[PDB]
Formats: sequence, structure tokens, C-alpha cells
Amino acid sequence: QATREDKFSFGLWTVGWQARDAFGDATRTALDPVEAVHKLAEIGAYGITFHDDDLVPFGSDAQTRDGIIAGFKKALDETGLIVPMVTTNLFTHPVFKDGGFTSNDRSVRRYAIRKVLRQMDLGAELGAKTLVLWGGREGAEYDSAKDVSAALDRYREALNLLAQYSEDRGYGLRFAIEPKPNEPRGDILLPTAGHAIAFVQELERPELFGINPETGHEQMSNLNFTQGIAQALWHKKLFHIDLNGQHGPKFDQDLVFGHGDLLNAFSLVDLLENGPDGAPAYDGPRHFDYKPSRTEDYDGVWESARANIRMYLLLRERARAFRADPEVQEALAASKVAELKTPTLNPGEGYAELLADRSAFEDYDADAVGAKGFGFVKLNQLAIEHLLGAR
Amino acid sequence: ATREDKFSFGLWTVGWQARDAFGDATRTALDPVEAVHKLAEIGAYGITFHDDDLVPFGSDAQTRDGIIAGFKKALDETGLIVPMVTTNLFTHPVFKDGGFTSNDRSVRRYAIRKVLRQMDLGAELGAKTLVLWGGREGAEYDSAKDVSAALDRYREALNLLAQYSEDRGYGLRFAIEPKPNEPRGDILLPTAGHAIAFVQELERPELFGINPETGHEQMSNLNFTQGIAQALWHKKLFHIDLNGQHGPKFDQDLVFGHGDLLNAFSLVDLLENGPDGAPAYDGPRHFDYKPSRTEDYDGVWESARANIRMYLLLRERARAFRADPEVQEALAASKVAELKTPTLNPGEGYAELLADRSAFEDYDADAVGAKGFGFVKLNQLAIEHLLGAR
Amino acid sequence: VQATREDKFSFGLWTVGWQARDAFGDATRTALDPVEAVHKLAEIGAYGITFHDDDLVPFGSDAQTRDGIIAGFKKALDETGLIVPMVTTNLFTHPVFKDGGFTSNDRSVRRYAIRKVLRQMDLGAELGAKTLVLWGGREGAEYDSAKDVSAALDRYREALNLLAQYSEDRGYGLRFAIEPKPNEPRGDILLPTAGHAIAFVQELERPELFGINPETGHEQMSNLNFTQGIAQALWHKKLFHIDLNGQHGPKFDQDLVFGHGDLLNAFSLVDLLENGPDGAPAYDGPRHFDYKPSRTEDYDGVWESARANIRMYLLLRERARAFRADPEVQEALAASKVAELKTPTLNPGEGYAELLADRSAFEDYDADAVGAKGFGFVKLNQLAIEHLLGAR
Amino acid sequence: VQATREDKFSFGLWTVGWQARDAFGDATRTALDPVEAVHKLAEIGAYGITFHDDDLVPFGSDAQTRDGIIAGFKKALDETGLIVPMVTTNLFTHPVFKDGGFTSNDRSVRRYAIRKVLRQMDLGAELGAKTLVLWGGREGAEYDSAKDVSAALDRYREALNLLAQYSEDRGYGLRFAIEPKPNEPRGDILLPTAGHAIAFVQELERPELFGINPETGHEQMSNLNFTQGIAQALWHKKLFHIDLNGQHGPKFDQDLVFGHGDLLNAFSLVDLLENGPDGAPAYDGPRHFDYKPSRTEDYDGVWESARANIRMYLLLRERARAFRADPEVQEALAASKVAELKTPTLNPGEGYAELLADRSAFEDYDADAVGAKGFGFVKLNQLAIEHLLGAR
Ligand SMILES: OC[C@@H](O)[C@@H](O)[C@H](O)[C@@H](O)CO
Ligand SMILES: OC[C@@H](O)[C@@H](O)[C@H](O)[C@@H](O)CO
Ligand SMILES: OC[C@@H](O)[C@@H](O)[C@H](O)[C@@H](O)CO
Ligand SMILES: OC[C@@H](O)[C@@H](O)[C@H](O)[C@@H](O)CO
Ligand SMILES: [Co+2]
Ligand SMILES: [Co+2]
Ligand SMILES: [Co+2]
Ligand SMILES: [Co+2]
Ligand SMILES: [Co+2]
Ligand SMILES: [Co+2]
Ligand SMILES: [Co+2]
Ligand SMILES: [Co+2]
Repeated sequence: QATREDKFSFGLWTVGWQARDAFGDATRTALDPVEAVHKLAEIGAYGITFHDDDLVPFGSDAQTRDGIIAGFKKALDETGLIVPMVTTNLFTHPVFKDGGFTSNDRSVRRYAIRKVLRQMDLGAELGAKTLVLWGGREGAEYDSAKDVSAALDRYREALNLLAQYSEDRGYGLRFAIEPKPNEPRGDILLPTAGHAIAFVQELERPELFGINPETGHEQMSNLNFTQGIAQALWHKKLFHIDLNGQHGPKFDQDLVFGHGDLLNAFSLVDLLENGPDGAPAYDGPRHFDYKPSRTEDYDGVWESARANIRMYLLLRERARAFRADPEVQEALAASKVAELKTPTLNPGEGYAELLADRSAFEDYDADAVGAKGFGFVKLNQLAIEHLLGAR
Repeated sequence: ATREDKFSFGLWTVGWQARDAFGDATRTALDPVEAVHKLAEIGAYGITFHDDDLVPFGSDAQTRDGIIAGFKKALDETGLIVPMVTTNLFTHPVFKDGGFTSNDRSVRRYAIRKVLRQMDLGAELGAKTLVLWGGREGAEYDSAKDVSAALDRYREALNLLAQYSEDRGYGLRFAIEPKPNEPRGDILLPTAGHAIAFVQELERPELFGINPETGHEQMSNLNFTQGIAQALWHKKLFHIDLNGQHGPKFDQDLVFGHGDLLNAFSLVDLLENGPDGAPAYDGPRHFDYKPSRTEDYDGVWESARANIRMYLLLRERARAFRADPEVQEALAASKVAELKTPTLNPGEGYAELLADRSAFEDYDADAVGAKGFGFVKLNQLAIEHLLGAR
Repeated sequence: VQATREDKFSFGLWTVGWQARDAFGDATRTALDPVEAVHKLAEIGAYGITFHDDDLVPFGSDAQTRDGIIAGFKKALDETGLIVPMVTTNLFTHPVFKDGGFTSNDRSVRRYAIRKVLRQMDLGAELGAKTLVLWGGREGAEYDSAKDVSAALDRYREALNLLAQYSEDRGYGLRFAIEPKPNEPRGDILLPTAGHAIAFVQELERPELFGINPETGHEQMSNLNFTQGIAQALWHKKLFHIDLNGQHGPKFDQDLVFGHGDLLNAFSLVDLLENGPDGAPAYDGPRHFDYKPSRTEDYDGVWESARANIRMYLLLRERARAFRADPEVQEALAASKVAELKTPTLNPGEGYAELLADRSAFEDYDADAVGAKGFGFVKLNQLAIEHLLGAR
Repeated sequence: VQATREDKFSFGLWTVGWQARDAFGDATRTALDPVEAVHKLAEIGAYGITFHDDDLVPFGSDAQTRDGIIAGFKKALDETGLIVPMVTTNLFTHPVFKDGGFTSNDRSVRRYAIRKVLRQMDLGAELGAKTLVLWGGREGAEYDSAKDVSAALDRYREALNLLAQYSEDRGYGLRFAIEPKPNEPRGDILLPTAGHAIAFVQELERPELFGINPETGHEQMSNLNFTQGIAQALWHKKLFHIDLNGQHGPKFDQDLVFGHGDLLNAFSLVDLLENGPDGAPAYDGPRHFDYKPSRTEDYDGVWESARANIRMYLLLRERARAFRADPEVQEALAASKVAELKTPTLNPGEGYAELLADRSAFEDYDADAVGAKGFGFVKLNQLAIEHLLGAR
């Protein structure tokens, strides 16, 4: 059973996806935001997220806009759901065909910023703490079409303005850049968790910026999602996370969390939950950015919403048991996993004492050490037996 | 090829005996003095090497000393320099779980000593860059390696190297070399971005950059030219390894331009049709490739020349591309240069932007969305330049 | 250069007609009028046009309308001299085909799918098409337990056997080309590569009537060597048609202009198709472009991209011929022993008994001396590329 | 659980015997004695051992040496009761094979390759092996112009026809299994996927004697669905043998323990093999592990890893069994209409004429209403994973 302390959130665009893919028409009718709010509260979610255009149809008058916001607000009210994050749609409308913030067309860039400032206003009114930015159209199909250097300057220029505004209006938002390697552009700028973290480090107020990595995004490049998250945590830039499934380098599948690379889903939950001193290593929302398969109807939709929560709770339970097992604890010792936490250098030791240590080189028996095994297969087999519920 | 082109090769490239994961070596060992002489002849301006490529692992000092002296004499006679040096922290069994990040504390200590030793030699030969390729840093299984602790230990080791270099006045720059996998299932710092992000966290970051390799980024299906552009933006492109690859599969290390030719073209354009008229990058054009296993030493020398030849041919077409009036017109129609103009007018902030009805309230997005960028046409002129069709 | 009708460049109506609605955004271009399409293509040099039933006649058109459209379309063909070399059927767009056409778990959908194809065969026969292309875009699954692959192959076969029967009985004279694709839109599509599709075809009742229609980008989506797969297809005599386009390895289907993805492989492919045995092309069917003008483009970009497909093919053709005609290349081919592979391993009349008696093939063979000689493959590759760059 | 001889788990001598010399480093383990390997495998529950000629008998051993080795080997087999179900030949290590064995551009290498194999068939037939596996690891190219594929397929076929001839004439009763691989060690390998190999086998003189030996990670190196290709191999009845291991998508060949790569695909694979044609195994040959103990391990890790392969197979078999015996899973299958795919699309005796006559198949078909019904695939996939997780 899911509790509000689990912090499961879903985007309105997930359960609301009508299943219009690149090769066919929608197979499901539109979902009413209010209904979405009641259904999600009912399956155990603690919050909902949305793109401006998901809640208010692009081009709605203020009267309409205002009315929609009012009803949405009531729904949250009655159900107790919160809005931990909001985002802006800078990919759908034809105007953004070459990007929002990095469109070659200057007028588009000015417009994309305005669209976002507005969404920032709504987010602050609803109490959202994080603004996620997915630059889906920032990038190119052809190398000569985009000056990457100029693009990074313009991406930077726009973000610095957004931080200025938030800080000045006192919104207290955190900004999370979401990396993606491709799709819809041939290549997207800031293709991985690594490129997004390096870019953020160059902004004016870098402490307000982090990343929102997505499981399938990193897997589209055949990268290890867990190892990437571990790196993000080391830098302290994991501001939010999108969970879903994918089967390697192919179109973005957005399957239910754990329905793609199951072994990596397990090590991920282990990383987020079996944090230092019992406690999770991560504290924000556990947000599912997935899509109910095109072959399903609304029954299938609610089922898939529950499957995400279910997968996460079953994995947590097995990650917990894994760590708690004295036999795993013995295998961990033999493989020396914790020995990596001991500094390489003795306290106060520098280059000169190290050069003076004959045991670190001149008298070191590399051949003898090179022959001892690490016992890694065995430790790995123990983990899978826990995942399989065989231990 | 001029010394000014700065083409360099690793001793281990032309010297690769072609022993692969599935077969025996098909070529005999290449003598280092010989390699220096042959590389000087093909137009290389410099040579690089791992410690163990030059001095066999475990050579006594007399031997080691002898080899260096001969090596230095060959350098002397041909006029070749040593722009970069590196350390083999991957071959010997002791490094099976990594050098700086091995779970075993004693291997970590030995790894640092092995590198300090190589720094002294590099300093001695005049090398300016120390490249570090952490090929054994990573894992096959997620529960076997604590990534957070591994980054601490990677960081602890690099801080010490810089300390030493700086106290001794060596003036070295450090370039981390990213690779997603092979030999490990997953290697730490898998892409150029992960490596740049990491370097920003060291104690003397100004001393650290990256050494991206064409093929390593392509093993993940990333755009090499686009990652180099970001590296240049951060000013962390300290060195570059050029070669060819055909997408995600084992590391092929083909001659530069024999893998993704279109990306090879846009890369030379980026590196050479720099800022002014000038190159955007001024370091060595280093070829980290392998002569195919099917070749003998005639093939080896041919493959070395092919690297230089691909670069010069692409350079020539990149220049011609940029000088074409038809290309200038296509660039003008695709608004490439408009991206260089700030989004905001000088002195404009969020308050002035919010006051501009034309940036939103009266913005005709429908009308803007209907005009084409003409990117296909621009792409077509680039390719025609590549094929010498214009 | 200039395209002639003998080059046989053809384009799908859905190619230049793609409005650019992708998985993440709305259409950026208005609808293309088919008569206009016929006219525009004639002008850029195409010798034929192809289409899906639903590209020409809107799904759910009354008989009157349908007839109306066809007759206008036939006039334009008439007027311009374009032919219809191939026709295909859309079994992927309408929601009813969400689990497939021919292999839908739902039996009623399979029956409907067959009927929809029968109808296109008739229109096809009437327009003079020689090939029926079948792209089973929704045949596959997202989850392994959801599709019995064996049963699906039975049903796939069952539907194809019937179409062959019909065509033969009506005297249509069609050939059928199955088009493989590894994924998108299904997580996994059945008959994922050219290989799997050829193996399948061999199991049909009148296999001589079935071949494949491989697409450059589909094979590359799995990182396979397109040229090598087409060489195998030709070896089997199953290349009934070909879809040309570009792709940048394993990622979503990009459908770029031919030669705008893997340029080196586009070169070797043109070389294989044209620098066939007896000087002549190894393949004589349509050179069909199944690509999409980028979403960033307007109608000018659209006609520009259509012409680019042709320009790319012709520029590569020209370099492939220069390559083969170069004496230095001839010398490199000889040192690489490329043609020695065409001489049989055994001397005429030799069998295992005579091979076993040859001490020189084993007992006295010096593997070590043979293993030391290089094949000169790098030099040969370098010469190919210099020809491609127009540097020679 | 415990492995029985009835489980038919086999290992190649080269698996537990891999010294861990990779492309970037020296071996981390000392050589394993073949007799010791027989004893150790017998002890963990294997029923058979397989080997390449060069794994048992060092390349170039004189006849007395070779004979002594074989004799000691046979004694160990005798004493442990292990059998030799398949043998193979190394046509990839020696420098002479740098451009392939059967398809080297060099004619003399092709003659030597055939003799190396014939000699191995003799030893196999004497040890009682029933299958000869052929992995053409060096057949291919790094550059397109270096290899004529058509000529290569002719030479490949030429060699294989001779081998069938010899076997049939000697009464060896061997079956031949070609093992596909997309790349590594060559940039591109001929017959890259199970599909390509099946299509090729179909062109031999005696196709009934030929099938495939597909490997889990080889198909995953192309990001293909292994279970789905296995399903197709079974449909063609060409699954002669199988190599089980683990891989993480497109990268170098990892050869991890079976189930340590794509766990979900491993699960549906065991479901297909054991519960295939309903309840009964769809495959009865060896369950062969072609894996490598990680380079980080010592001999204790090697035996642990050999045991992990068997454990993984048995755990998944148990979960696959429970999955199918679950009345809720059955109900989901019914709802998803999985079995309805097994019912012919056409009625008994119905032809195109009758089909064309059925208005319910088209004229009166409500596509729109059918298109709106959900298949319930997500729910079915969730039950499958809950079985795998032991949560049900
Ligand atoms: O591939 C789509 C991407 O994952 C998207 O769903 C974002 O997360 C959203 O635009 C911001 O939350
Ligand atoms: O994949 C091998 C790697 O690219 C290596 O050759 C490095 O470049 C070298 O160890 C540092 O220069
Ligand atoms: O990926 C889509 C596929 O390539 C399609 O365009 C087909 O070729 C058509 O359905 C049959 O011609
Ligand atoms: O990748 C190596 C290949 O998988 C090999 O192990 C073959 O199976 C063997 O040579 C035939 O048995
Ligand atoms: Co996504
Ligand atoms: Co997301
Ligand atoms: Co490399
Ligand atoms: Co390198
Ligand atoms: Co396509
Ligand atoms: Co196509
Ligand atoms: Co293998
Ligand atoms: Co194998």
C-alpha cells in the first residue's frame, strides 16, 4: 500500500495520453483534469503535475483559462492532492519547430520566455516548488543548421532571466533541466544527465538549478540509469526524477516503471531508498512520466497507473530485504564494496609521504593481488535471488 | 601535412599487434625508435605513449634508463615532440576492478604511484598534457560498485596529481578521457558531459579538461561534433582523439573519417572555421586508431597516412563550403547567425519583456510557425561540398 | 546530372505529402493535393508515384467520392506520363489495427484487414501496378506474453496465401514484397530484418510470388549493414523493391533524404545496385524514396528535399563508376583478392575424398606464413572514399 | 531446486576455461585442465560438455600428443557419465583466419578451413556428438569493398554442402547449426541475425540437415527480441541448438550468466521453451551456456558463475510454471485474446469468394466500435512480472 509519504506523482499528460502516435490516430478519448485528479487520489498518488497546455487549451481566453483553473483548484482541495511541479509546453505548436529558447528565430525565443514566465505564475499560485524544463525541440537534424555555442548562450540567457524573476517575485522555485538524447529532434542539446549537469554549473545562480533525469532517456543511449543517478546525487543536482521503462536504443517507449530494464529498476530503487543511515538518498517526488499503451482503454489506463506504484513498492521491499540479509552483508564484505569509502591516502598523507612508501610501489606485489577474485558474480546472483523472491 | 597542422599519433596505434578478444596477434612488435622515424616521415609533428608502451612493465632501471635515452635521441634527430603522455592503468591483472577506483585500497595507492612516475617522465620530455583514460573504472554489476565513493576516490587521486604538478612546476594540464563501456560493462564518466561535470568539482578545476574520442561518443550514438561544441563552450577541450566508428558496437578505432563521414566533416568545420577565420581549437589533432587486423606493416603505414589525408581533404571542403555565396545565402535563409543575437535587447530584463505585448499578447505564432527554415537545402549544399560536386 | 525515366525514381504520395505531425507536435504543413503531387513529381524527374489506399481516398469515402478521386488521379497520370509501379495498403493508422491487421489477436480485425487489402489489389491492378508492398507496422507486441508469435506467423501466412490465390485467379500478375522493420510503432515488430522476412517468404505456398522491400533506415535502426543485407537479398533473388532513405543508427525512424544518414553505406549500396555483373545493374526495379521532408520545412523545402533524393543517387552513381574504372582501384582489388572469392574453393570434380588426399590443404599447409600477409583492405577503403570525395 | 540430467544443461570447455584475457588486458586466471573441467561440471549438475578442437588439443599438437589428450578426455567422460552433445571448430583464433575460414578472399585458406572442420567431425562422431555448430566469427568485413557478399555466400554454401556429403557418406548422422552474430570480431559479420541464417540454410543442397544455434546476447547486440526470434526459429523448425547467456543491449559481447542481462526476456524465453506447445516444452535439445566468468573472478567465482546459470534457469522455469497455472493469468489471457490468434482467420472451406461475400467483414464492419475496445495487455504483463518477482 501507497501512502502520501511515498510521494508518487503523475503528469496529467500520462494517464491523459490519447494514444495518437506517429503512425495512427488516438484510440482513447480525452480525460477531464478534474476526473484525473479524483482517479489519481484514489489510486494513492500524493500529487499531480501538468504542462500549461495540458490544463488550459493553447489559446484559451482569460475567462476560460480562469474558469478551468478554479475547478482544478477545487478538485485538489477536495482530494488533498498537491502540485509539486509544473512545466511548460515548448514543443507542440508549429512555432516551436526549431526550439523555444534556442530557436534560430529571435521572435520565437522572446515568445518562449513569456510562455514560461506565465506558467511560473500559475505554478507559484498552486504551490509548486519545481519548474521542470524539457527542451524537446532544442537541437537539430543537420549539423550546419545550429550553432551549438550560440545555442548554449541563448539557453543560458533565458534561464538566468527566469531565476531573476522567481527570486525577485519570491516564488522560491528550483529549476530542473530534463535531458533527452533525441526525439523529436535528430539530436537534442544537453543529451544526457552529464551534459545537463555541466551546463547548469555555468548559470548565474547555479544553486537554483539541477536536473530531472528520466529512466528511458538515459536508456535511449544505452547508458546505466542507476550509475547516472548516483553521479547526479554526488553533485547534489537530483532535483526531481521521471520514472518509466524502455527497451534500449529505439523510440521513447515510456512503459510503466520496471517494465523495461527490470534489473536496473531494482538497483535504482535500492539507490534511492537504501540511503545513508537507513534513510533514502532522495527526498523529492517519485514521478511517473509514462504512457498507457495504445492498445488499452480507460480500464487499462487505471491499471497501468496502479502498476507503476506497485512495481516501485515491490522493488523497494526486495531492495530492503537484500540489504538486510547477513549473507549479502558477507558477500559485500568479501567484494570490498565498503572499502571504496576509505580514503586512498592516510590522514595528512601527501605526495611526499606516498612517494616515500615502498609498499605502494617498489615492494608491491601486483601479481599476487592481481590473482585474488572480487566475488562479484556471487553478490550479483544474491541480489537477483532477492528480486525473484527466492531468498 | 605541416608541423603546423599538429598531427600526432600514439605509439600504441601503429604499434598495435592486432591481438583482439578472439585471436592472436597478426603483426610483430614495432620498435619505438623505428616508429618515431616512420611517423616523422609521414608528417606527424609529435608522438604520445603510455608508460608501458615504451618501457615494458617491470623493466629494471638500467633497462628503463637505456630505452628513454634511445627514445630521446630519435626525437632529437627527427624533430618530433611529445605533446602528451598517459599511463597504462588497464592491462595488468591488478587493475581488473580499476586503478584509482578499485575496491581494493592497495591497488588505488599503487595506481597513484604509477602515474606520478609517468608525470616525471612526461615533464622530462616536455609533455604539456597528461591524459587519463579510466578504462577499468566501472562495473559489470550495480551492487559491486559504490559510485558515490568511487567519484570521491577519483577526485582524491586527481587533486593529489595536480598538487604535485603545481609544487614541482611541471605546468601540466589534465584531460580526462570518457568512454561508456569496454572493457567494463559500464565505465564511470561515460560521455563528454559526465566528464566535464566531474572536473568542475575538483580542487583546481582550471587545470582539468577532457580528451573526448570520436568513437567513444558514437558508441552511445551521440553527435560527436555537437558534444565537442559544448566542450569548447565550457573551454574544456584540452586534447582530442580522432578515429572512426560505426555506432554502438565494440570500439572499432577506424581511421578518422572511415566511420561516420558526415559527422567527420562537420567536426573539421567546427575545429577549423573558428571564431574569426581562425580555428576554434589549437591543440594536437591526435589519432587514436588501430590498423585493421587484416593488414601487415605496409597496411600500417598506409593507415597512418590515411588519417592525415582524411583530415586535410575534409579541411579543404569545409573551407570551400564556408566560402560559397550560395552557402552564405542558405545560412542567411536558415537564420543561423540570428541565434548569435541576444534574445533580449540591451538593458532589457523580465520587466521590459513582460511589458512587450508583441512578445506574447499580440504575437502571431500561427504565422511564424508556417515559415520554413530551409535546413534541408543547407544540408544538401554541405554534402555537395563534401563530395566535391561544387 | 539529370534524371531520366530510365533511372526509375519513384516516390510515395505520403512522402512529399507528409504534413509533419510527429509524436510530439502538430502538423506544420497543409495537406498536399494528389493531382498537384503528380504534377510536381513529374517536374522533378520521377517516373512513377505510389500510395496507400488511404493516402489517395480518405478513409470512409462513399463510392461516388472514391470513384471521383481515382478518375482525377488517372487524368493527372495520363497528362504527365507517370506510372504507378507499386501500391500498398494502410493497416496501421485506424484504431481498429492497434494490435495489427493480419495478426491482430481479434479475429474480426484479421478478416477486415484482408478485405481492405483485396480492395487495394483491385485498384492496383486497374492502375497497372506490378507490386503490392505489405508493411506490417502494427504486427508485433509491447509485451511478450501478449502475442503468440507462432500463431501470428500462421495467420500472416494464411492471409498471404489467400492474396496470392486471388491475384493469380483474377490474372493480376502482382508480385508481393514484405517490408521488414524492427520496431516503431510496436515495441517489437514481427519479421524485424530483411533476413527474417526472406526466411518467412520461403514458407509460403507460392514463394516465387513473394520477395521483400527492405528500407535503408529500417536495417540501420538495428545497426545492421544495409548494403550487406541487400547483397544477401539479391543472392536469394528476393529484392522485389527497395525503399531508400537516411538514418543515424538506432533511434526513432528519421526518414531523411537518401545519403543524408550513413553516407559511406549509401555509396556502397549505389555501387552494388549499379555496378552489377556484365557491367550492368544488379537490380532493375524502382529506386523508391520512402522519406519525409523535415518538420522545419515549408513546401519549398519539400520540393527541395524531393530533388535532393535524386541528386544524391546520381552523384553517388557517378563516383561509384569512377571508382570501378580507376586503374589504381583495379590494382588494390587485385592485391585484396576480392575476385579470388569468386573462384570455387574446390577444383572442378574434386569432393571431400580428393580434398582429404591433398596434403597441401592441411598436413603440409603453412598457416603461419599465410597468416603474416596483409590484405590491403585499408588502402582499398581509402581509395573508395577519395573517389566519393571527388579527390581523385 | 536441483538440476537433473534430464534438464540437459551443458557448458563449453571454453566458458569456465576462459582465462579472462580481454581486448585491453592480460589473463587473470591460469588455464583449466579439461579433465578437471569435466569432473567439476559433472559435480554442479551438467549432463554434457562441448568444445572447439583447439580448446582440447592445442593448435599444432603432434598426433601422439593429440591422441593422449583424447584418451584422457574420454576416460573422464566415462567416469563422470557426462556426454559430448555438440562439438565445434575454431576458425577464428589463428592469424590465418583474419579474413575468415570458409569465406577468406584467399583460396588456400578456404581449403584449409574445410580440412580443419572435417577432422573435427571425425573426432565429434567418435565422441558421439550429434550436432556440429559453425560460428563464422571471421566471415565478414570492416569495409564494404573488401568483400563480395554474393561470392562469399556461394563459398559458404560450397563448404557446407561438402560437409553434409561427408557426414551422410560416413553415416555420422550429424545435424549442422549455423550460429549468427552481427559483429565482433569483424566490423560486420555475414548472416548477422537468426533470420539471415535461417534464410541461408534454406538454400543448401540438403536443408533438412541444417538449422541454427542462436545466442541470447548475439541477437541483443542488435537490440532484437531474443524470445521472439526463437519463436520464429521454432516455427521454421530450425532450432537445432541454443546458447544461453546475458547481455546489456548494443555493446561488445558480454557473455554474462543467463538471466543477468535482460531478465524479462530471459523469463519469457524460459516460458516459451518449457511451456511452448502448451505445458510441454517446445524444445528438447541441450540448454547450453555460452558465457564467460567475469574477469574480476578467481576459480571460486568461476564455479559460482557456472552454478548461477543453472539456478537462474530453474528459478525462471518454476516462475513460468506458476504463471501459467494461475487462474487469474488464464482469465487475463482470455481477456487479451491470446489464443484467438490460433484460430484460422478464414472459416473451414471459406475462400476469397466467400470472404468477399461476407458484408460483416467489410461493408457492415464497425471499425470504430472494435477500435475502442482495450486488449488488457498491461494488466497481463503486470501479472507476469508479479510471478517473476515471487509476489504471487
Ligand atoms: O519525452 C517527453 C518528456 O519526458 C516530457 O514528458 C517532460 O518530462 C515534460 O515536458 C516536462 O515535465
Ligand atoms: O579505448 C582506449 C582509449 O581510447 C585509450 O587508447 C586512451 O586514449 C589512452 O589510454 C589515453 O590516451
Ligand atoms: O516506417 C513506415 C514504412 O516505411 C512505410 O512507409 C511503408 O513502406 C508503407 O506502409 C508500405 O510501402
Ligand atoms: O561469441 C563467440 C561465439 O558465441 C562462440 O562461443 C561460438 O558459440 C562457438 O565458436 C561455436 O560453438
Ligand atoms: Co520521456
Ligand atoms: Co519526462
Ligand atoms: Co578508444
Ligand atoms: Co583514446
Ligand atoms: Co520507414
Ligand atoms: Co518504407
Ligand atoms: Co557469444
Ligand atoms: Co555462442
